[PDB]
Amino acid sequence: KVFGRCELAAAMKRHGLDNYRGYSLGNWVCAAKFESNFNTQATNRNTDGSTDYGILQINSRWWCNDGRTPGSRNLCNIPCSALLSSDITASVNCAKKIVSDGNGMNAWVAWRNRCKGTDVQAWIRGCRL
Ligand SMILES: [O-][Cl+3]([O-])([O-])[O-]
Ligand SMILES: [O-][Cl+3]([O-])([O-])[O-]
Ligand SMILES: [O-][Cl+3]([O-])([O-])[O-]
Ligand SMILES: [O-][Cl+3]([O-])([O-])[O-]
Ligand SMILES: [O-][Cl+3]([O-])([O-])[O-]
Ligand SMILES: [Cl-]
Ligand code: NI
Repeated sequence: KVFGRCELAAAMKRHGLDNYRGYSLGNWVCAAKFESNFNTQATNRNTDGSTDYGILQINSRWWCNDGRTPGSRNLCNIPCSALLSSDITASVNCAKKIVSDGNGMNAWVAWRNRCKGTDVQAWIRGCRL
């Protein structure tokens, strides 16, 4: 599914990401914009041969199993394909683990490079949250 900006913000909130580990909703929307363009079916092969999956481009090296990423852990305990569903529950649950891992949202290099420090609230403006 390709989510609308406000639609994804509502979903992410319903799933308890607003201010999760201190990161307001707009940081989540922003990272998903730049990670998947809001597309639950986004897959991207990384240089190490792992793949990123979903709305928040969770990577098979540490977080989910895709069966083709040597050395990988499946820390969120799920098939990576479960991160491409139209229902973001599994992606959100897994994101909560990733952002809790130590580096907060810097885990998403696109968040660090394109969202961090910016007016992320712009990402949920006009939304009936
Ligand atoms: O639809 Cl945006 O790419 O302006 O969230
Ligand atoms: O990817 Cl780790 O669990 O070392 O942070
Ligand atoms: O859209 Cl930024 O990549 O300026 O947050
Ligand atoms: O993450 Cl915010 O509610 O500043 O957009
Ligand atoms: O906390 Cl609200 O459902 O009243 O906007
Ligand atoms: Cl392996
Ligand atoms: Ni409200």
